[PDB]
Amino acid sequence: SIEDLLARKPKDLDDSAVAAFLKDKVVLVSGAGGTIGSELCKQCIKFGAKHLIMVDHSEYNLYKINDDLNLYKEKITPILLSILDKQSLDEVLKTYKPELILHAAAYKHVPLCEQNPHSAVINNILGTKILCDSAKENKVAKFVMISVDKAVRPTNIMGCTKRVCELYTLSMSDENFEVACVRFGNVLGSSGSVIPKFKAQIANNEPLTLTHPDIVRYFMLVAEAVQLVLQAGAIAKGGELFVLDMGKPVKIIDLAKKMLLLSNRNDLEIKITGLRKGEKLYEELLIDENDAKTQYESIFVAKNEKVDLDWLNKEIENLQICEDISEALLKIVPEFKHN
Amino acid sequence: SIEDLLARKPKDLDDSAVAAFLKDKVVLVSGAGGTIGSELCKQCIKFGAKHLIMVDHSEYNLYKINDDLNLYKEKITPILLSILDKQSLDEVLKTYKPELILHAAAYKHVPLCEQNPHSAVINNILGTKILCDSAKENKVAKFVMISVDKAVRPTNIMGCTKRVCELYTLSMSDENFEVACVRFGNVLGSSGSVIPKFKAQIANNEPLTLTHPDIVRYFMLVAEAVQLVLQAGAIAKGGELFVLDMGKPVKIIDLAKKMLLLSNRNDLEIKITGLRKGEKLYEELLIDENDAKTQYESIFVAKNEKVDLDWLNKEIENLQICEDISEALLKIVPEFKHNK
Ligand SMILES: NC(=O)c1ccc[n+]([C@@H]2O[C@H](COP(=O)([O-])OP(=O)(O)OC[C@H]3O[C@@H](n4cnc5c(N)ncnc54)[C@H](O)[C@@H]3O)[C@@H](O)[C@H]2O)c1
Ligand SMILES: NC(=O)c1ccc[n+]([C@@H]2O[C@H](COP(=O)([O-])OP(=O)(O)OC[C@H]3O[C@@H](n4cnc5c(N)ncnc54)[C@H](O)[C@@H]3O)[C@@H](O)[C@H]2O)c1
Ligand SMILES: O=c1ccn([C@@H]2O[C@H](COP(=O)(O)OP(=O)(O)O)[C@@H](O)[C@H]2O)c(=O)[nH]1
Ligand SMILES: O=c1ccn([C@@H]2O[C@H](COP(=O)(O)OP(=O)(O)O)[C@@H](O)[C@H]2O)c(=O)[nH]1
Ligand code: NA
Ligand code: NA
Ligand code: NA
Ligand code: NA
Ligand code: NA
Ligand code: NA
Ligand code: NA
Ligand code: NA
Repeated sequence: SIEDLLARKPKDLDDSAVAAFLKDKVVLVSGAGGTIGSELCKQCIKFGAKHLIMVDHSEYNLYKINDDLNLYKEKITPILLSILDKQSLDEVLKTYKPELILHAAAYKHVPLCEQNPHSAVINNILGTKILCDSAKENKVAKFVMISVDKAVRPTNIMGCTKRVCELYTLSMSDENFEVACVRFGNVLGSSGSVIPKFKAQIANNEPLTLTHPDIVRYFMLVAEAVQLVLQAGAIAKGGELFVLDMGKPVKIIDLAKKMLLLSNRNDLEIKITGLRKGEKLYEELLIDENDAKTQYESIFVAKNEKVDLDWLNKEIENLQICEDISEALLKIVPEFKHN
Repeated sequence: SIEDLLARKPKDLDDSAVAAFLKDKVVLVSGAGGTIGSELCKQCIKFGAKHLIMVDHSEYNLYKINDDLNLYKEKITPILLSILDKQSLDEVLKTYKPELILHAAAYKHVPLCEQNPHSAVINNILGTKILCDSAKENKVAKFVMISVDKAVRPTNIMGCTKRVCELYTLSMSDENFEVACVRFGNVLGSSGSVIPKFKAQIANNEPLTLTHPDIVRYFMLVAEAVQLVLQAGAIAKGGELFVLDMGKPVKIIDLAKKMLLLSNRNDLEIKITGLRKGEKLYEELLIDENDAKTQYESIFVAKNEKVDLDWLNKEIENLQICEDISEALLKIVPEFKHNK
C-alpha cells in the first residue's frame, strides 16, 4: 500500500519502556475514538493499563473504539462527553481518578477552522483549558497533549489554536502536575485526509485534486507516532515540548502519482486546484539544530518558556468575546502569520 | 444485495411535492453529517433548496457531507457547532435566517445511552430545547424533528429522551412556528448498525453475534425514510406527530442467515449473546388503528396532547442536575418502563 512505502520505521521503538510507564495505571484518553485517540487507546491496552477511560463527543467514534476493544471490555469505560462540559468532566475525573491523561481531542481540518474560527477557538483552546484545569484540580499526575507541526510559525487558525494549547498546558506544569506536549506531522491515512480522498476519487473515476505541484508533508504511521508519543510521555519530567523525527518529507504529487500507479489508473488526470487559505506549501521541519537529544533518536526536546497564566487566561477570555479572532490570536502568538 | 432485499419501495414517493416544499428555501439541518442528516442534506439539494446550512459537532462527519456535496459548494455552508452552544447557534440563525429546520442531531445507541444517561439527556433533550427555542425566537417557519420507534412505550434511556423531545417540540408549536415530528424504525445500514457489524464479522471470518433468536426490527432504506419525512413536513400544519408505515418487520436471525448466504458462507456460526439492558424484542408497531390517514398511504398522524411548558421546562432543569435520571424520566413519560 502507499502507507507501507511512507512508513517511518523508527529504529527506537521501545515496548518495555512504554509498558513500565503504563502498567496498572488508570488512563483517560480524550478524543478516544479519533485517528490518534483510537491508537492511543489500543496501545494503552497493549502496554498494560489497568483501566482505560475513553472520552469522546462523537457517538459513532466512541461506539467504534469500544467495539474494536470488545475483547478488553472489562477494562474500558466509554464516556460519551464533550470536554467543554466542565461539571460532567469533573465528575468523571473524581469517579475514576486517572493518573495519566492523553489529550487527543481537537478540531483539525484547516479549511473548516478557517470557516468556523470561533468553534476552533472554543473546542481547541477552551476545551484544552477545561480539561487541563480539571486534570490539575483532580490531582492527575501527568498530562500529555498531542500537538502538530502546523503549530510552529502558524499560518492558519487551526495551527494557531494548537500553539495556544501548547502555551497553556506547558504553563500549567509544576512539581505535582507534569505536562508534556508532543509535536509531529501527518499520520498516514487519518480521518478525512488526502489518502482516503484520492482513493475515493479513483474509485469514482474522478481526476485527483492536487492543491499545488510543489506541496509537501511529513508522514508517519499512526502506530509509530503514538508509540513515540508514549515514550516521550514516559521520560517527561514535566514542562517539555517534544518533537518527533518524521524522516524525509513526501511531495503530494508523488503520492498522487504513486496511488494512480498502484491502482493501475494512469488514465486519470491530476488536476491542480490551488493553495487554500492558511495552507503551507512546506510545513516546518520539527527538529531544530539546538533542540536537546533524548535517549531515543526519534525524540527531541524543543525550547519553551512558560507564560504568566494571569495573562493567558485574560487573553483566552478575550478570544471568546472579540470581534476579530485572527487579530486576537496574534496577541497571544506573535509569530502567527495568517495567510 | 441485503439492502435491496429489505427496501420498503413505497408506492407513494412524491418528488414534485417535496420540490414544491423545498424550492428556494433556506434550510438548516442539524446533525447534517449523520446517517439521516446527510440524506436530508442530499435531498435538500436534489429538491431545490436555495441555501443549505449544515450544522454538526463532529468534524469528520461535517467534512464528509460537505465533500460529498462539493458540486453544490456555492449553496452550502458547513457550520462546525454543537446545538448546545446557544449563543453561537443564535448567531447562526440570526445571520442565515433559515425558514425550515430539519433536526437530525442526537445520540442514538441504546447501550451507550444506558451507560451515559446524563449525556443522553443533555445532548438529546437539552439540545432539542436549545435548538427549538432558538428556532422559534428567530422566526423559523417550520421545524421538523426526526424521532424513532423506540420513543413509543420506551424501555431505554435513549428512546425515553426522544419521547421527551417530541413532547417539548410539539408543545412549542403555534400559529407562527409549525412543528412536526416523524417517527420511523431502523434505516438499513446506518452508522454503527447491525448490517455493517455483520459485514465486518463475515469479512474477518468471525461468528455473527445475534442478541436473541426472536428479535425483530422494522427497516426502510434511508432515501425512502427521508423522502417520506420531507413529504410529512410538507403537509404539516403544525403540531403533528407523524408515523411512517415500515411494512413487515424482519427477524434479525433471518437477516444474519441471508447475509451468510449472499457471501456463500457455510463456515460461520451465529452465536447468541443475549438481550441488552433496555432492549426490546419487538419494537412497537408505529401505525395505530385510530391514527388519521393522510394523502400518502405511507404516512399517518398519531394523537398527541400538548403539555404545559412551564411544567416541562422545570422538569428539564431538574433532569440536568438530578441523581435519579431513570426515575425523573418516568415522571415526564409515564409509559416509560425501563428495561434495567
Ligand atoms: N491526523 C494527523 O495527521 C495528525 C498529525 C499530528 C497531530 N494531529 C493532531 O491530533 C489531534 C487529533 O487528530 P486526529 O487525526 O485524531 O483527529 P480526529 O478528528 O480523527 O480525532 C479527534 C477525536 O476527538 C473527538 N473530539 C473532538 N472534540 C472533542 C470534544 N470537545 N470533546 C470530546 N471529544 C472531542 C472527536 O470526535 C474525534 O473522535 C488534532 O489536534 C490534530 O491536529 C493529527
Ligand atoms: N439510524 C436509524 O436507523 C434511525 C431510524 C429512525 C430514527 N433515527 C433517529 O435519527 C437520529 C439520528 O440518527 P442517525 O442514525 O443519523 O445517527 P448519527 O449518529 O449517524 O447522526 C447524528 C448526527 O448528529 C450529530 N450530532 C449529535 N449531537 C449533536 C450536537 N449536539 N450538535 C450538533 N451535531 C450533533 C452527530 O455528529 C451526527 O453526525 C437519532 O435520534 C435516531 O434515533 C435513526
Ligand atoms: O484533495 C486534496 C486534499 C489534500 N491535499 C494535500 O495533501 C496534503 C495533506 O492534506 P490532508 O488534508 O491530508 O492533511 P493536512 O496536511 O491538511 O493536515 C496537503 O498538502 C493538502 O494540500 C491535496 O492535494 N488534495
Ligand atoms: O451485533 C449485533 C448488533 C445488533 N443486533 C440486533 O440487530 C437489531 C438492530 O440493531 P442496531 O444496532 O442496528 O439498531 P437498534 O435497533 O439498536 O437501533 C437489534 O435487534 C439488535 O439487537 C444483533 O443481533 N447483533
Ligand atoms: Na525495551
Ligand atoms: Na480503525
Ligand atoms: Na473487531
Ligand atoms: Na466496558
Ligand atoms: Na504567574
Ligand atoms: Na408528484
Ligand atoms: Na454516505
Ligand atoms: Na460552501
